Amino acid sequence: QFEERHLKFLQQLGKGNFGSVEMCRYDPLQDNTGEVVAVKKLQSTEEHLRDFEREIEILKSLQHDNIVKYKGVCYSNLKLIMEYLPYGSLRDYLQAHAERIDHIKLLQYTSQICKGMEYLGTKRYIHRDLATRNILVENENRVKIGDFGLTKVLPQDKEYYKVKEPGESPIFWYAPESLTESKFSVASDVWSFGVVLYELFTYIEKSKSPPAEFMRMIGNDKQGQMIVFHLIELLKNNGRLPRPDGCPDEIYMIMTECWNNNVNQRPSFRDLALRVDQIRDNM
Ligand SMILES: NC(=O)c1cnc2[nH]ccc2c1N[C@@H]1[C@@H]2C[C@@H]3C[C@H]1C[C@@](O)(C3)C2
Repeated sequence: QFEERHLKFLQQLGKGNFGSVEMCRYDPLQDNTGEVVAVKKLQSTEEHLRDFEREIEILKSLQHDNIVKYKGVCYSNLKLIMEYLPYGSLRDYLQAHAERIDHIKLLQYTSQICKGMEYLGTKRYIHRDLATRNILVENENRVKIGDFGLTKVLPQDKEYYKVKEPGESPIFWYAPESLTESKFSVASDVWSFGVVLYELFTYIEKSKSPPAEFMRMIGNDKQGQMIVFHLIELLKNNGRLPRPDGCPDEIYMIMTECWNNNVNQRPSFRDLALRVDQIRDNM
């Protein structure tokens, strides 16, 4: 329902899981007016096309404040049309404005990521790619989960979805049962949320990121697909990301409790939202 000839290229925004996202002016009157939007397209196999159409449907089915807004599609090679958010990714915003973002603000974002995820759960959706690079900023007070490219629907009958053909993955955000048995759940999204909260309290220092930090603990000399093996074994032996500099005990406990080897012990997003809110209301 969006006409290709009316989408005017302004600039690239970045590359996602498969395809890429552009900033365009939608100008169907062909005057000067018309909103700016974000346009996703594939760089395109059949397997990817199937997934992209699933992604569109997932995004269409979501209405939440903490989820990026679907606007429409563009047929002629599919295009997904979304709201454009001018502050960009949380990782970029945080790096740009690090000096005016205090711990309270960080827990406000944390709280909003929890709400959006709690909402994902009610629809039995598994995000699988929770990371600050995937969170967008709407304004200094509101963030939105974007990129639903790897998101899966739980079948009506099972509490986990096994992912056939695991391509090159965000391995440092993955729960152990995801790395071993390709098993994805509300519990694995909770683990990843734990890494997101870790990212926030490091303020995305380069050397403090989850990849830099696990490679430290494995050894920079280790290589290839050995990396994944050493990571699985490290996690089995209760090796964990360190407490970020300036991160209080109470906050670290949320992270370590999210990073439980036992799937059933990991807290719920309902618990995480409430717990975060109180620590926030404790300052
Ligand atoms: N609504 C959007 O998709 C969107 C809106 N405004 C934006 N401003 C900068 C990126 C961006 C958007 N998507 C970006 C795209 C996909 C994914 C999430 C974003 C950052 C990323 O690195 C990874 C590239």
